[PDB]
Amino acid sequence: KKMAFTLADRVTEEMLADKAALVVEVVEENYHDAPIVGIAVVNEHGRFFLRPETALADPQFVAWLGDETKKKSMFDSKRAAVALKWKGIELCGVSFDLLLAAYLLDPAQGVDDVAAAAKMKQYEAVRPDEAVYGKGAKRAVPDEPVLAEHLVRKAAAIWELERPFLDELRRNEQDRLLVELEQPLSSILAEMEFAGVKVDTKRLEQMGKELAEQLGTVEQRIYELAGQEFNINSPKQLGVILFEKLQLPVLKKTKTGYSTSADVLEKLAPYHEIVENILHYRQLGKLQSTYIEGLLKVVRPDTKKVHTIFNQALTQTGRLSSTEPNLQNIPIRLEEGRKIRQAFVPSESDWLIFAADYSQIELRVLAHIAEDDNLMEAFRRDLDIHTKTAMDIFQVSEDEVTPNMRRQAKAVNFGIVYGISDYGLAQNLNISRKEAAEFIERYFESFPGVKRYMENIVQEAKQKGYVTTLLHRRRYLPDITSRNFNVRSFAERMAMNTPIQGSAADIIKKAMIDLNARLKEERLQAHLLLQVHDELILEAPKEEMERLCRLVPEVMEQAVTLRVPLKVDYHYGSTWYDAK
DNA sequence: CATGCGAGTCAGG
DNA sequence: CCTGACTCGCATGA
Ligand SMILES: OC[C@@H]1O[C@](CO)(O[C@H]2O[C@H](CO)[C@@H](O)[C@H](O)[C@H]2O)[C@@H](O)[C@@H]1O
Ligand SMILES: OC[C@H]1O[C@@](CO)(O[C@H]2O[C@H](CO)[C@@H](O)[C@H](O)[C@H]2O)[C@H](O)[C@H]1O
Ligand SMILES: [Mg+2]
Repeated sequence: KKMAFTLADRVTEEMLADKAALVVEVVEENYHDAPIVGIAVVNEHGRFFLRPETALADPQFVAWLGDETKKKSMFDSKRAAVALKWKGIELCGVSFDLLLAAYLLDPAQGVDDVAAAAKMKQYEAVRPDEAVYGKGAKRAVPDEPVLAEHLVRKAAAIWELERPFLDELRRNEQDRLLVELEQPLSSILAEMEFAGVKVDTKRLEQMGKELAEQLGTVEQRIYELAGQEFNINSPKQLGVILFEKLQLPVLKKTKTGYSTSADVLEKLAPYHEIVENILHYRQLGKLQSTYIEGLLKVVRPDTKKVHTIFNQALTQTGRLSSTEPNLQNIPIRLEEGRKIRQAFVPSESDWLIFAADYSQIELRVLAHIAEDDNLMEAFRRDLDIHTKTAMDIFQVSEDEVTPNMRRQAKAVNFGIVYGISDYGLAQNLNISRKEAAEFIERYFESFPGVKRYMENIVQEAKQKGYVTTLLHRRRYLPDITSRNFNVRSFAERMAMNTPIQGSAADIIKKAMIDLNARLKEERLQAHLLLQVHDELILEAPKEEMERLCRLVPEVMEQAVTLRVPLKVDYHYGSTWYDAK
């Protein structure tokens, strides 16, 4: 049965009630400077559909949109807020976001549209967006009649589902997480995405030029060493050259054939000169295709900025993700790749990039949650945690710790967080299970509180069916009861890791909210540009750097109070590369 | 041919 | 281990 609604030709007062479900539809995946194809409003007076050209030109409607006292319930309000920012219109008063509500209730559900969130509460009187708009090449906005009914049905679903969702969040003790953390954060991410990051395209194009030269040279050397030309970028073709023509040993296989991953190649290097060259080719090729060409493809030519989109409702841990471009994985480990950061510059003359990052926030969080006396004391002394871990597991003094000892202790720490097992650490340390197991055993002997936490959290996940973070985010782990060792083991590692990675995500999100309020109170022009899991990147006038050096670290360090101090390091410079 | 996606790979925290 | 993007190449549609 069709849903009744008014297809309005003009805005009326009853459409501007102080409480309503609102839909501002942006069909394009990337909503930056994208079209708004329709608007739907559902409130106590009825259901309405408005053409965007009409609504967005109406002074009363625009005022209503920007009035914080007029409350709106939506799905993915960031999408609408950003689409509206590009049109110079402010969206305020969003008191409920169904996408974020659904995400907090169960990140694993993968809610990507109103229909999916609605199905969680047995509401199915709304179609999935994909069914209405089609996919990819066939994607298209349907005729007004079909479009209007769909938007009205989505607004109707939001109108009906708000209460049930808030009720469950309340029962889960997640009501404040939604209202005081995720929703306010959504507005901050919208501002960051809209601001964008300026790119020195001339710089990137030059790096690409010289990179192309080097690739050409290495490519030729590889053909020479192989005795023939082939597609180096083809694992299948490369596998034939290495394991058949050159007879290199096969130490690892993939589900489909020979493995040619960097890990395997490093072990084969001593057998043939072609290996080192392939690894070098892989490094430069990655930079060229992904960080030079790929980046240049998404830079807006009129502003020379990239406008990422942060997915706030995707990860099972509470972390954000970044797309088009992904600004959370720009090279930094190797110097050649790190230079790519010289292309990310301040958006204004005489401005600088400021970057602040938490020092070992995940391990500090673990010290707090597990209440491990040894680990807490370590951070209270602000010790080098890897050297300290080495001292304890190997039973040696500080000056007796060798570089390799610290390297292995660091690997244990890198893993301990991710609940890593004997077979997981072994690969990273290129050792055996029995040995790796003894390392973990030694770690627990030194950090008994951590061992107790790992045992207790797994039992809790089994008992409750989920684990939680410091700010009450949750993750259900149904596989925790599986009778399949591998499946159960993974769930166990997730039970151990989620409260750690998840609580660290909670902390930085809270820091972002606190920071934005502080920047406004101080009327600084400085603003957030990016978040990379445990670090915040801002840009500001050079005349604000000294103030930011004291302000940003303090706000980040004071976001939450743990049993151990939080420590933040910071740097600033002319480019993101220099902010080191 | 065009479109699209699983596999393999590798970048970050 | 949490993510996203790029290549290649078998697969399939309009
Ligand atoms: O001593 C703890 C005791 O063992 C428990 C099993 O009986 O088991 C937990 O840990 C093992 C791995 O060590 C997993 O295989 C089980 O699934 C997990 O429940 C627990 O029930 C009890 O407290
Ligand atoms: O939090 C984001 C929210 O949007 C969804 C809707 O399906 O993602 C859409 O937009 C992003 C950014 O452009 C794309 O990467 C996705 O492909 C597109 O579906 C996501 O599922 C939901 O959580
Ligand atoms: Mg750090």
